[PDB]
Amino acid sequence: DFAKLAAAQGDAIDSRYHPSAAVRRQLNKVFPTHWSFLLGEIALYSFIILLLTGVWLTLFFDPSMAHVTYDGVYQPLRGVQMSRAYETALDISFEVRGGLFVRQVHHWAALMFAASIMVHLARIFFTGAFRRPREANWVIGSLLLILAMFEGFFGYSLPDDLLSGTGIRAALSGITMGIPVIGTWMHWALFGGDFPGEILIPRLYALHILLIPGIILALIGAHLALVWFQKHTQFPGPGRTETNVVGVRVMPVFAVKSGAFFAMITGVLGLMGGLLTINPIWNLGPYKPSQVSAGSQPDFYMMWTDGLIRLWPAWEFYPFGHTIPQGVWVAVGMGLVFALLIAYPFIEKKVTGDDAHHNLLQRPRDVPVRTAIGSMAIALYLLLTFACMNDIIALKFHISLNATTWIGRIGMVVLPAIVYFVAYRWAISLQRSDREVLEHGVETGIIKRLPHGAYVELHQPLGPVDEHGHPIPLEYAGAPLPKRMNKLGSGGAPGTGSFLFPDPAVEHEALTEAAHASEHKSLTALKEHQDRI
Amino acid sequence: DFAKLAAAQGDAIDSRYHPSAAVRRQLNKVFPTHWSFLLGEIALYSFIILLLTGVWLTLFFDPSMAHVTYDGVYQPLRGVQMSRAYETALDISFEVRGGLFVRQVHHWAALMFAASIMVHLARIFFTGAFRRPREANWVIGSLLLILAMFEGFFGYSLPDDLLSGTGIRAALSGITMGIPVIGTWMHWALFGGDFPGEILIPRLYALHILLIPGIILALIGAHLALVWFQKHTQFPGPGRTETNVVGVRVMPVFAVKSGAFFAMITGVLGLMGGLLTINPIWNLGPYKPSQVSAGSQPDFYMMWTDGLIRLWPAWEFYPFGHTIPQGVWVAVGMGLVFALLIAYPFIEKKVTGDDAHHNLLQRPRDVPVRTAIGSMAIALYLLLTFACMNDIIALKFHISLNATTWIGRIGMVVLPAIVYFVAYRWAISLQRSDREVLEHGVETGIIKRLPHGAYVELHQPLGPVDEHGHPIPLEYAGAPLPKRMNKLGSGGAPGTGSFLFPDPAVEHEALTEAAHASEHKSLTALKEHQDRI
Ligand code: HEM
Ligand code: HEM
Ligand code: HEM
Ligand code: HEM
Ligand SMILES: CCCCCCCCCCCCCC(=O)O[C@H](COC(=O)CCCCCCCCCCC)COP(=O)(O)O
Ligand SMILES: CCCCCCCCCCCCCC(=O)O[C@H](COC(=O)CCCCCCCCCCC)COP(=O)(O)O
Repeated sequence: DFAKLAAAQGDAIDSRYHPSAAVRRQLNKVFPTHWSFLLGEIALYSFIILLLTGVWLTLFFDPSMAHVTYDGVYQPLRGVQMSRAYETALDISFEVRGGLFVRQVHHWAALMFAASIMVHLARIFFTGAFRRPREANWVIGSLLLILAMFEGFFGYSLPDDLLSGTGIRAALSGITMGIPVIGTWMHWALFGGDFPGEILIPRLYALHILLIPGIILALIGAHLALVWFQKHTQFPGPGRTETNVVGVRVMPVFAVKSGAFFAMITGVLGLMGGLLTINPIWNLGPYKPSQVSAGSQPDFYMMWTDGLIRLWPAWEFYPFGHTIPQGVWVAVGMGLVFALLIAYPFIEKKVTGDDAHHNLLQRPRDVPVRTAIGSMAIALYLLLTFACMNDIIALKFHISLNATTWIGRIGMVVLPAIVYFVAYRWAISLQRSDREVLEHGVETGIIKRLPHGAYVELHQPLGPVDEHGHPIPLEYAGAPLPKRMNKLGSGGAPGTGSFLFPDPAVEHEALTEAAHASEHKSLTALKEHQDRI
Repeated sequence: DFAKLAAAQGDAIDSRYHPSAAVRRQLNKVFPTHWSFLLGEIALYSFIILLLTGVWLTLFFDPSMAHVTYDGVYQPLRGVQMSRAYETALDISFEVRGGLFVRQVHHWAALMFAASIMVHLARIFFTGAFRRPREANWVIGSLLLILAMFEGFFGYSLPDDLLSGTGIRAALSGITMGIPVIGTWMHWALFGGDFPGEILIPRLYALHILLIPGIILALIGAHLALVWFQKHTQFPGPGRTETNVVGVRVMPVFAVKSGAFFAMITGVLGLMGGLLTINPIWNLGPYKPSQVSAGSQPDFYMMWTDGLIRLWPAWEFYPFGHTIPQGVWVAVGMGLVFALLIAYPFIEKKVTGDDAHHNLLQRPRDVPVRTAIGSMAIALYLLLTFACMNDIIALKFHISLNATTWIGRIGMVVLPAIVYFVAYRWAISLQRSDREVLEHGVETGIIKRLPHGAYVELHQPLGPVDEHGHPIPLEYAGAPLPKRMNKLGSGGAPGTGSFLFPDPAVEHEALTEAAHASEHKSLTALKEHQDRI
């Protein structure tokens, strides 16, 4: 029996560790099923894939700056002087079976990690999920985003190719040395001297494979533990209160959904690693300070910083025989941005005065000022990101490069103001669209002509009606309102069968009746539970 | 101020995370205070010091096998060809302020880590702490010891000096390639080809700073969590049962003792790091296959394996045009040893038939067969360890090297048998020594001549006496028995004061009376708890 072996192992485990009650508490934990609550899972799974592929990569990578002569299989670089880091990155992609695939899956997983962190942050901010008791966990997430940005930056610097080395010389070396008083000291502590030196790539490698990922893993553990023991927020809806969680238990539904989502995310990243080239370093050549190429963009999650460098004017100060160069603005700006991101929940509770416990989320339309502010911030982020690509955009879309930088310069002031105003009005406009349905019911789209010639649209009330037949106006409850009759079931269902052949009508009748009975029973269950609380 | 701040922060934490009950459960957890229960945390603290100093070391180490010419300050190696790994190990010890100290603290901490694991294992085995419900946690510890051995080996292989490279060529390369059918394939998977190659040191570096220490950290977490939630064993004693834990709560006594022990272990390892040279690699030179030195010992925790290689005879087989060389025996032997170590609790429950829950420890004298077996195993371990140093012993202690080989060969069979017999008889002899005190009381050492000329020693009974005055024989309770009258308080106390000047007599009287009252109250509390249960 497999049942007998399961019972025997269960009894052995329970007699040795008595975990029954704690395990059962974990099995009975309820998670809300909203689609947007799966956004953090994407970041977690990307991080796991990054760990697996990165461990595979460390078995082959030599991060040395020692200069060598290539002598590998890639003929266009035979005899070319390069570092050991560049040569072993080439050896991974040409001399190890599956190395190019693993490398591309790694770097795509890094892109998906950063992108899903950004999207998940947008959900947290716009729904108000950062509010108490949960602002520490917003802070932890903010730190996670900064660490992911710098981890990804250090990662693609490791191969010591021309493009990434150009990025290192300008950002890591150029901005650092420009910091007032202690800029050159920080530069010579980090590089061991002047750029490029001989220690940089081994040090970045140590930061990238162990130190930063260890901090990230610890912070992700704290983050998930806080979510787990603070009990995920939920949207307003039928039966949902400030004191309960509506959804599904872990066992089995949420566990199955999480595992299947992990498998599908892995599949997407594997398809991208196979089917799309990313960072083909053999085309770039080894890093040489005398060479450069057009189009020196960083990975996208760094582009905004680069975009800021491109847009800020050549404003410098020369006090008492010293120099404060342009880059000092960018560094300061970066700090300001990060400081505003970490501090946002406390800023908002100071401004709004709202310091209440919150477990029910806000729909973004219902908090028009915060939605406008977040839209303004996303507009600025997109403008800086595209300013970083201004040279590519100039080449491909026939815009003067000088024009692109002036468009970015005026835009970083003008576009966020326009976006703020539009987003504010749009949010209030959605509120009014909800009020219309609450007052009049759902517009069905059916127009009829009355005998005297009036044209009226048929409405479907969402609640009770009066003697005249008009609906009683309903109160907004923070939850979405239906606006299409088909979304209320008006379309029915086609005959059941395969796509090409119907099955017997008795089967169709039984199945349809069972489906309607089940739907009614679930609605009644939520309604009665709502009624008694 | 400082109290209102603590209350405010406590309320802020409790309103957001409601941790009061779980935290209080952690504060009230009771740990037994036995000195030998501190052996595991020496290993934990050594591991923590290893992590800190190792992170410091990765900021400077380049693990490349790329050959360069030494350009540093150490004049006796100027112009000498070496790997980048040997280069940067020299740069750490001469060109980074504090680098030699950090490196020596790292290596001493590794030695203390291995030695602590060994001594703690000896406690676990001899006291029976591995018995159910704790078999798994013995297995986890066994894996931890194997991983620590190989982690330390890889760590001292990283600098690529002559001594450690000689160790790599013989053990990692020679034994591996000797393996039947799959030997040479394993060698070429590990080295990327023939020894030495170009990938070995970067790969070992990746294993050493991230992969193996990550597995060790996960296993240590599981280990400590199992101890924490399975509730540490204890020795038999007054008030101790199979169902309770006697000792001190975490807050504050156990926390203070743990922190102070951590500080003292750190102090010892810091004194060793800057008072005793360990591994001065500049004296050894870079690794070259044409060179070797007398005295090729590994670190001590590997010596037994090396000792086995030295002692096993040149027995080889040559079946059908193939070769099974001598080293295969050693490989098999190692596996056997590890398999016997991991499997011991299940072996002993199969042999003894004892499958009961156990929370009370056994005194090693009371389990004479297991004590004899463990003594036999320690004798074999010491013989193999000293066989590894047989050449040093031959030079320093004037023994023929051939004679040391044969002493190790014969002693490998004879010494464990002698040690088993002696340890068995010695354990039973201690049992009889306990029985003597149980029937007759404590020999006080005072001899008295009776009027008719008899000589009698005065005894101190440990329980009630007869009308004749002889003690009633007491029953052994698995706990130690006093054997010195001074350990029962017969010596009194000197007299209160500084070392040179007495305190006022009234102070001395009050202090002595309070001390006696407190001791009596403590004894009475334990006694009445024992009487109740
Ligand atoms: C490595 C990056 C991150 C990972 C892997 C991650 C992962 C997750 C996951 C899985 C959840 C729970 C499921 C969900 O709501 O989506 C979650 C919740 C949360 N995350 Fe993140 N997160 C990251 C970064 C961030 C960031 C950038 C923020 C915001 C600054 C943030 C704030 C939160 C908050 C407040 C919650 C709880 C929300 C709630 O209950 O509804 N996290 N995170
Ligand atoms: C936050 C998680 C991580 C991110 C975002 C990340 C990102 C990156 C990026 C962008 C690169 C350059 C990729 C290129 O080849 O095209 C890279 C390279 C590399 N990463 Fe990671 N990485 C992460 C974690 C890890 C981890 C944990 C390891 C771990 C052991 C690792 C090992 C490597 C190695 C060896 C390389 C160099 C190999 C090569 O470039 O191809 N990475 N990483
Ligand atoms: C990295 C190596 C190890 C570390 C850091 C470690 C640490 C510790 C610590 C702190 C304890 C609790 C305190 C104590 O009794 O000393 C403990 C308990 C334990 N260890 Fe270890 N240990 C290691 C290896 C081992 C080994 C090699 C074994 C045996 C094969 C083992 C088996 C146990 C068992 C059975 C306990 C619980 C004993 C009891 O309750 O009395 N551990 N370990
Ligand atoms: C179980 C833990 C560890 C043990 C037993 C151990 C052991 C050793 C030993 C014996 C050495 C040779 C030291 C010497 O130069 O004389 C070494 C080198 C080294 N270890 Fe560790 N180690 C451990 C953990 C770590 C960790 C976690 C790191 C990384 C953070 C690390 C980083 C290094 C580095 C970079 C070297 C080479 C530099 C050098 O030799 O000086 N170690 N290790
Ligand atoms: C994880 C390794 C082993 C997994 C098997 C354990 C789960 C099945 C055992 C119990 C279910 C069947 C009924 C039964 O045997 O009842 C009992 C066994 O279960 C228990 O009482 C304790 C189980 C708790 C351990 C579970 C921890 C983690 C398991 C989750 C794995 C997904 C025995 O039935 P009986 O005594 O005959 O009435
Ligand atoms: C760890 C950061 C902050 C540490 C401060 C928290 C501990 C002190 C607060 C409570 C003790 C004093 C009495 C008091 O204020 O009573 C109350 C505060 O304590 C609580 O009720 C909750 C405390 C639980 C949090 C502790 C978790 C970790 C702390 C351990 C740190 C070693 C407030 O008293 P009151 O409401 O005025 O009756």
